[PDB]
Amino acid sequence: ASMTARPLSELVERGWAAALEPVADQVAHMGQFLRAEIAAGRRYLPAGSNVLRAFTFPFDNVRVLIVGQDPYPTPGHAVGLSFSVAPDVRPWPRSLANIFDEYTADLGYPLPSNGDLTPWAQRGVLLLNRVLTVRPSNPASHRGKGWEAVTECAIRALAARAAPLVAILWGRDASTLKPMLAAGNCVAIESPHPSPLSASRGFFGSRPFSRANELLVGMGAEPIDWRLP
Ligand SMILES: O=C1CC(=O)NC(=O)N1
Ligand SMILES: [Cl-]
Ligand SMILES: [Cl-]
Repeated sequence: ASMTARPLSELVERGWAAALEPVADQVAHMGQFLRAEIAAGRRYLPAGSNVLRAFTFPFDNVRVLIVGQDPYPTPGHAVGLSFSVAPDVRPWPRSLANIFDEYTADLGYPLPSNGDLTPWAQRGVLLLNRVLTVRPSNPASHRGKGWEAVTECAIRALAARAAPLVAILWGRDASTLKPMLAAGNCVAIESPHPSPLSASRGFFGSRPFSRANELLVGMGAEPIDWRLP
């Protein structure tokens, strides 16, 4: 359903609907923002029904969150899960090829068959962006338009759960969530973003997957099975 018209209880998974209650009005306001963009003749990505897709996997099952900046800017790439693409997309976006190069260097696994990250989402990884929409061809075009309050609320709610959490924060916009992760059940890994523009400043060699698993094991949580087909 549409974010302007329908309540969180309809839009997102039950635990997420309770977690996001402080931003219920703000999510409806974003639906009105997106409506105004279409009225004005501007486009947005991902598709309306995918914008909140990260919050359709169970809140109670999240062990790791990965946070990027904003969705892929090329039509046909963004699917509402950060960095993921549909299984028939080729070539992979360059950021995703960089992620997979680090995945193979860190974990020793072969390169994945395709760019679909839904196994991670189905295994306790929240695939979040700091901002949940973008105008085509214009990275960061929806920065400061109201999504930040929504993703801040999501992180605060996860951090408050009586459960371990590991956050992987890629880039500067994602790292504005670090203050909200201060509680002792939460630990944050931060690096430069995997974009070609920033990856060589510290994404490559950062070993985020193995490190997140070492942190989860030190907190007595089950490691993520990162292996993609
Ligand atoms: O281009 C992209 C895709 C994504 O989902 N997240 C990012 O930060 N960058
Ligand atoms: Cl447009
Ligand atoms: Cl950045």
